[PDB]
Amino acid sequence: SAISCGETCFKFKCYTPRCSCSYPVCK
Repeated sequence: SAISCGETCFKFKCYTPRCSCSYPVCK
């Protein structure tokens, strides 16, 4: 994953290249 990850992700917070918000995880 990119820099805009390294955390949890509820709904659709992550939308950065190679940082998908796969509720509830950013990957």
